[PDB]
Amino acid sequence: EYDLKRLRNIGIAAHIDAGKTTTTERILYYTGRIAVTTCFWKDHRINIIDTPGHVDFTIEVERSMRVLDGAIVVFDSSQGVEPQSETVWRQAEKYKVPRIAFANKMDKTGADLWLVIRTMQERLGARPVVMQLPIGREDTFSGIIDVLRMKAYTYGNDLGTDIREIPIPEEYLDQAREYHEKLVEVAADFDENIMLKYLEGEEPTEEELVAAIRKGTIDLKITPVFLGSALKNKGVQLLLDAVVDYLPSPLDIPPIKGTTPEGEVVEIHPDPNGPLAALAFKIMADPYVGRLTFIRVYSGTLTSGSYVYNTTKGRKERVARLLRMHANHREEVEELKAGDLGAVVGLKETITGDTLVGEDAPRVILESIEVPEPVIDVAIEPKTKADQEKLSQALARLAEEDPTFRVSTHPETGQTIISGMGELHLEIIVDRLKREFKVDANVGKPQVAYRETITKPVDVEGKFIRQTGGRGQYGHVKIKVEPLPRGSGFEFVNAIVGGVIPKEYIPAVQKGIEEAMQSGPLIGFPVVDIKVTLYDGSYKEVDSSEMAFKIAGSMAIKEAVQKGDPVILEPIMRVEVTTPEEYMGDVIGDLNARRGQILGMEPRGNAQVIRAFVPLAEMFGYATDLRSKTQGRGSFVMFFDHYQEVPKQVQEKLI
Ligand SMILES: Nc1nc2c(ncn2[C@@H]2O[C@H](COP(=O)(O)OP(=O)(O)O)[C@@H](O)[C@H]2O)c(=O)[nH]1
Ligand SMILES: [Mg+2]
Repeated sequence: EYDLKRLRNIGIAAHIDAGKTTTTERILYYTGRIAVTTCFWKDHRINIIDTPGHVDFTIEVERSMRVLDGAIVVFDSSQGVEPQSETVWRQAEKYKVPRIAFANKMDKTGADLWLVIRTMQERLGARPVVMQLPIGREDTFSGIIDVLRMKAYTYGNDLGTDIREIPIPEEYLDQAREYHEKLVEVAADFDENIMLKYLEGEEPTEEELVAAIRKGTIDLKITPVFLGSALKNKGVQLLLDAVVDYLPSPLDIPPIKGTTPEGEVVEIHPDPNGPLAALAFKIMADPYVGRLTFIRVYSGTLTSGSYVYNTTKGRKERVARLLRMHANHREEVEELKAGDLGAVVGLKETITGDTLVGEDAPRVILESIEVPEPVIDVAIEPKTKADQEKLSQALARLAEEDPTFRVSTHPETGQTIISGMGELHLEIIVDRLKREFKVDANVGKPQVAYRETITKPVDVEGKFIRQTGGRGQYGHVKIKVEPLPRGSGFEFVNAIVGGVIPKEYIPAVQKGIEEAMQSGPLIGFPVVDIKVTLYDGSYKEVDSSEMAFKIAGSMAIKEAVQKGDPVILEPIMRVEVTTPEEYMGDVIGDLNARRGQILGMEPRGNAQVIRAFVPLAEMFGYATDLRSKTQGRGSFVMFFDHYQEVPKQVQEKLI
């Protein structure tokens, strides 16, 4: 039943509209006749892993690529590797994932196989090796020639229900012999035994070839290529074969790496008997069973009805059931062994990124712990409260699956404000808002979340003394406000000596300080990184109140941040641009005019990779500035890094 060798853990990467969904639907179908979906082909368990909706989704991508072992990259035979198709490739390259390739849509007009092969060779530097030729051109496209084995299959309809092996037609007999030769010439690069047979012109054996091509695929040197039309059902069974021949099992890729509690790195082996280590990569809210938290298992066995320690978060979780999702049904299983993926039921306080271990087995983490700061805000004016009522429920329901964002109510516009770690993040949340959770609102343009703070210690005071509301009000506080090292946040001390301020009012003061740190004086963004010591004041015996000392506190914070040489803090993003070698300096220059700070350029593949420190505020609509400077071919990722005082002229320009 469970045999690692015969496990094939895959995802499908493709341009948008290239054919990922159709190809996936079609695979499921063919493996039918008897977040992570499971099926069987020729005694192999193929766990198709769902790869992000768009490639820019950078956090999900990284995580969904160490959850898979090998990938199928799908190109539109009409257009070639369309500049975003280069970008999905760079992904696989980046995460060192063994891959095959699939020239989809060989049935449409414009479908050129050779365009794909060439563009793969030239642009991506991929080393395609042709493993089949198409019999036919457009609508004429009817057959597919396996040049490894020198056979040919023909398709008697566009339904998937008539595949007959035929000899290669003599019209394609030259071309096939030609490409078989190329294949055997390649295979010999990875098998010495095949080298001494290619000399002799002694046709080596299918075992040898397949093994050789495979070794090459898995060690990231070659990229076999197959074609077909997933829509008109041709080539999807051979593509499925390909998965089982050339794509890696968990035994084939190097073991994932994990961090002990002492910052140390451990290599983590697929030994199904050894300790347990799982990584959770998606949470979903299934109707018939509640919340499913999908995991991938690296070592040991995860047994249904058992307890696992969540090393990311400190608690234990109850593994109630274990599931496998199939195309058309679910399946309860007793265990998921090392090399496998499923869903688990139970697990109240487990979220994605988190690491599940064997309870009394070594505590290791598998990702980074730090939380991306909420660096981009968006305002939404809800409809007529009839939407707010289902908005608010949804937004708080959004945070049952996602803790990487914050919800606030703006101190002085009334609006509801979402905060995230980038724009796309928010763009997809709004997507889930007006559709999935059905909500409507006047959405605002995304903006950078700045922060204020003071650069020098001050010693101010606050007085509120009025005859409002019928009675007499009075509250007097004196504070010392001093700057706190970056990222330290807030600190309050009470140092009031002896009823100088009546104990009842100290809370009211604090509230006042708190409610007024929410709007700095430079641009009305939250004050941060300061220490507030309440050290004096006065009351008037009947006139004082809570309202009074609230405002007094508030009025002294507004003073302390005006006198303290206030400065604005901006978020500084860590940027990695992937560009073809040619645009290097023409791209570096553009980063350098964004107040960037180049940290060094090493090459990845044939492309090059620049590292920088560009501030978030010099980045809005960056992707269209890359596609203008890289002939469409470049791309970039972006992560928070640190807040930095704005430079003099940017302070002035932001006021
Ligand atoms: N002509 C043709 N069209 C295809 C083929 N495969 C997919 N499509 C088209 O692609 C569209 C859906 O694309 P999809 O599979 O979702 O690609 P994705 O955007 O990468 O997920 C459908 O409208 C299909 O008409 C094919 O083999 N031939
Ligand atoms: Mg799709």
